[PDB]
Amino acid sequence: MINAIRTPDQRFSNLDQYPFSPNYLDDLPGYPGLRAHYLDEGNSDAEDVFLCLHGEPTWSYLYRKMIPVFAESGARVIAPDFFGFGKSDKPVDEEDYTFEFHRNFLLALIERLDLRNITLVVQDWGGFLGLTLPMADPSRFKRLIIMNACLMTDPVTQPAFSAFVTQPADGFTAWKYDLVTPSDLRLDQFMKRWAPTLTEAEASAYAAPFPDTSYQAGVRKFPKMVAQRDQACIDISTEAISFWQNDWNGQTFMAIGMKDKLLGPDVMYPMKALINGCPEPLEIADAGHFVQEFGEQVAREALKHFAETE
Repeated sequence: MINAIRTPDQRFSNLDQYPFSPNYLDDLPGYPGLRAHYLDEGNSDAEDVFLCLHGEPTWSYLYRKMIPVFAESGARVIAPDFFGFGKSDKPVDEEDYTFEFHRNFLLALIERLDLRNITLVVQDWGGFLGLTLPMADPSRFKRLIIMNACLMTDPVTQPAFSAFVTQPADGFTAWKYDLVTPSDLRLDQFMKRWAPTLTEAEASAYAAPFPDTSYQAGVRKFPKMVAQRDQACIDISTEAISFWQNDWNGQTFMAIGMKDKLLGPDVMYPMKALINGCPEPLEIADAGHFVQEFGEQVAREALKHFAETE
């Protein structure tokens, strides 16, 4: 039904610092015959569950440094790869990818696995999407760990969440340009540019999922989605705001990658205010858009702030 392709297993043979066994789901309601990859780490019977959501143009490999810390704290860690990324199947048409197709996969994943006591860990699109989930079933979510992300609302209700799109020229505009224009997109090169401390092994872990351009419709659509927000995205992100603001009564931990030219301080401070109970943020001076590449620290600190309330 949905036309898609699978990256060959051999492409991940040699991953650096990714000894996590794959778990797959190919029987999700609404995603018939579409195989979803997810990591399931730590005690599966854990009371607490860390749901790690990635963004553009990454995968669960991005949480590799955080997974072990949360796992060793006694928690179960779920880190799914969105359709189109990592080890999941990749629809070939850009048209197939929408906000709801990604948001509905997540709700379906959460129901199938029957996840409760969720500690939501988001960044980028893991955040644009992630942050609109608790409102569809608030009993499942207990805490939030938020890194450089925001809500895809309209330009009017939250200008701080729309302004980076146009300025600066070396922020979102250049990131976008890098992603949707080359006809030979090398993710390793793109990552080394946007996450400068990555080693060479690391960066190729990022290109692993896409042998050629036919595997990158999904990577190409995300950016266009931030730039051209559909009505359901807008309505949904807009309702989320209200949830964060009046209904959320969970524990929150915020971390900011201060060198981010996209979702920096100028986006995170105003998000901080919409989140009821949001403490003061952990500013990571050396971190850029991929705060997870400085994950150990963010994970230790967070479990640290959360335990000082149990």
